Amino acid sequence: NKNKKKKKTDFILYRDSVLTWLLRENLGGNSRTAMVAALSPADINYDETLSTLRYADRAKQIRCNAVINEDPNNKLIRELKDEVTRLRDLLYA
Amino acid sequence: NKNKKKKKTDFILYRDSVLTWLLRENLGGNSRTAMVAALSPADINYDETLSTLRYADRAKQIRCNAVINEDPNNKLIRELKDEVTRLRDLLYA
Repeated sequence: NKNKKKKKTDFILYRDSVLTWLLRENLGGNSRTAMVAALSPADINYDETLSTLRYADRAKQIRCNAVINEDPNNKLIRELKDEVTRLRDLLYA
Repeated sequence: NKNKKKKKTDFILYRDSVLTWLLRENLGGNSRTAMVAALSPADINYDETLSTLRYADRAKQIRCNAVINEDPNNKLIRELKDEVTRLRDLLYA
């Protein structure tokens, strides 16, 4: 996002566990999402709370790219309909 | 009819079967012929109809072919693109 834009090919590995494998799309792809981190306030539970905080903060840095898709034929037909409408408005004026 | 050069007499041969022998005056000479072939519409009776069409295909076989049309969405896209091209021309001109 910020470095240059080269699309360094470091790929994420999701085939390790079934949990990551089945949540392939939600973690990244055509989905938008939220993380809900619960916390225990007891002083004895300090390290686990810090781990939860740090990984929630890391999860904040993640970008989602949800996009709506339909039949490309219908989308192209609608775009061409808008184009001919624009041209008709141009010549009618 | 095509080349003006009658093919000699191609002496037709009827003395081969009694049916064509008795009807020699009607097929040949100054005469006209017409044939009608019946066809049944059952999907079950396929090869009967196939044989009937095959044997009816003789006697001045007529050139046959198929057509096949295209995906309706593609035709609509092509028509829209042609209209857009005309209008762009309606704009250029």
